[PDB]
Amino acid sequence: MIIIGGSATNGIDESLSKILSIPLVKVENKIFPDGESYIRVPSSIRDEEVLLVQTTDYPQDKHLIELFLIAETIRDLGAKKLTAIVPYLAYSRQDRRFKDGEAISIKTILHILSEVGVNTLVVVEPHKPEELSYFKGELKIVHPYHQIARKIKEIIEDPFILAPDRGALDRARKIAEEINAPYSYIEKERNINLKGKDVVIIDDIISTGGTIVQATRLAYSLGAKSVTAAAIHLLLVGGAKERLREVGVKTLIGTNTINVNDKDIITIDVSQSIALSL
Amino acid sequence: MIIIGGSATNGIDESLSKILSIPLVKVENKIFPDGESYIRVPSSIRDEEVLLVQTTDYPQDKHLIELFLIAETIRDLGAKKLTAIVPYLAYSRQDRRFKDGEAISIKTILHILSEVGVNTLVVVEPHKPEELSYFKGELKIVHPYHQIARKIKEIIEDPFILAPDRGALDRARKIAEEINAPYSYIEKERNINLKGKDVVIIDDIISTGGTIVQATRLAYSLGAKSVTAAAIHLLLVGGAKERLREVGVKTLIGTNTINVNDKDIITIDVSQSIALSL
Ligand SMILES: Nc1ncnc2c1ncn2[C@@H]1O[C@H](COP(=O)(O)O)[C@@H](O)[C@H]1O
Ligand SMILES: Nc1ncnc2c1ncn2[C@@H]1O[C@H](COP(=O)(O)O)[C@@H](O)[C@H]1O
Repeated sequence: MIIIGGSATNGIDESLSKILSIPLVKVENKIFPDGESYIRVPSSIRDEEVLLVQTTDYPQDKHLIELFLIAETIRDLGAKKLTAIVPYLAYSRQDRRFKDGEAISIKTILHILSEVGVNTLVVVEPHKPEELSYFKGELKIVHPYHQIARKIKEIIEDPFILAPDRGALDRARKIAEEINAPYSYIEKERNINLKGKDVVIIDDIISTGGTIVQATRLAYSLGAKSVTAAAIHLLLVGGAKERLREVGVKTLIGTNTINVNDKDIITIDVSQSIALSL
Repeated sequence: MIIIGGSATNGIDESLSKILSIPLVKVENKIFPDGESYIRVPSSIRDEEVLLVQTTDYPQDKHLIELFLIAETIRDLGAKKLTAIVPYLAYSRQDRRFKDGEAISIKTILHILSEVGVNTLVVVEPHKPEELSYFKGELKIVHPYHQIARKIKEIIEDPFILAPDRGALDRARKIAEEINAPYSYIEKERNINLKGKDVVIIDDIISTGGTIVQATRLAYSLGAKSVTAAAIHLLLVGGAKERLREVGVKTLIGTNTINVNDKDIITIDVSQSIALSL
């Protein structure tokens, strides 16, 4: 077994190397003046079992195409098994045809990964885990809930765990139950004793921050002592970070499935969670 | 039969509609705040034969992923046959493994297009036509030589046609012979009566413009009255346009397999050449 780090690992390839004590081989990668990607897999692999680490955060399209290229190269170079660890899988929000003739993006991406030679696919908090049925090989989903629980407990004195919609309830519950905290969810259509408590709003993804902002209102208008926001994938887009500080979200918790900053942001390294699931 | 225009047609979908008198359906496409692509195929297609127009010029990776998404959607929507007209095919320069463990990018791209549902692939001046053997369906290569010949004859009084390397010779010969002009090629290693003639340097692609600049020297140092440069794919990168004016390339001739400008650049619409080859 060896670990091959793609063009987009967020330290995950290196820390997985320590944790598992497996040798680490880094993919050579540059950008032509064209704009196109150069990809070279710099070792022998002849009969090795490979753990490819390639996340597909921004830029999603280039990182995806780089993933495709690296993957075929690896299968071409003799590898015995390809395991693709893609922390943030792109085009996940596109689950189905919301209107007729819309593309089911995640289907295409997944089909493409079977072709191209990926045997086992490992993903952290897929937006909706049924999605991954499209992938023909073996699936290993990673829910880094314990690591998020542990962090919340360190940072938050008297936590109430609030999920922004029914979608996020299962995740809130499993996180809150491990830390024996109270939990609830906001009910779109037309517990609650979060009065005076330190609320933590947890979602899988935070892009614009719209759902989290609407949720931060209800919280304060219900006696929230403070509001903290947490997601596995922090794809903060344009306003986001500021749009949240303005509504009074003090702290931001995310993980390294994505690339980020540090005025804040509390970044959990989810390699430990990924290692278990291997 | 119908024509579906992707997110990147350069008028080619529209003019192919006139030329062939086939109805034109445009793909709905936007960019999420994410960065990700939205793709919707807005008509019925149930049993239609489709002509998809998607070029893959910059940004190559997004356009490729958009191509993949649109393609599967079309096959999913019932279409009887998918013909993908991709004027400029990206990752063409990556023909083979120039070093061990390099990716054969074009192989991956092509394999991906077979999977995904493309039956027939139509390409204009592929960098090297053996490349396309990797594609499993039917191939239609388009060499728009007659349209380039016609244009040269309109604009250039007393043309000499110069190919920058032996690679570009076949193309120079076929273009020059149709216009009964003299032709030659520059010989790397360590006719020629272009003395006093209006030289036209023809290549498949112009990126940085390096090969064209070295060739413009020999020309002037051999009595060239003037130098014009022509390529099918004008991917002018950074300096390029200026780097050429400086060495005295007066005129630039390209085609609409790519998107461009017009201080210059003489742009041939190669839809007519694509139509023949259908
Ligand atoms: N990358 C993206 N960014 C923003 N919205 C998206 C994205 N992908 C899909 N959507 C839309 O989000 C809606 C689903 O909501 P949700 O998946 O809960 O955010 C669908 O109507 C999609 O069209
Ligand atoms: N998009 C690109 N831009 C610039 N050079 C490239 C590109 N793709 C491949 N190459 C390199 O160009 C060399 C082949 O030369 P040519 O194909 O004649 O330009 C190979 O060694 C490739 O590594």
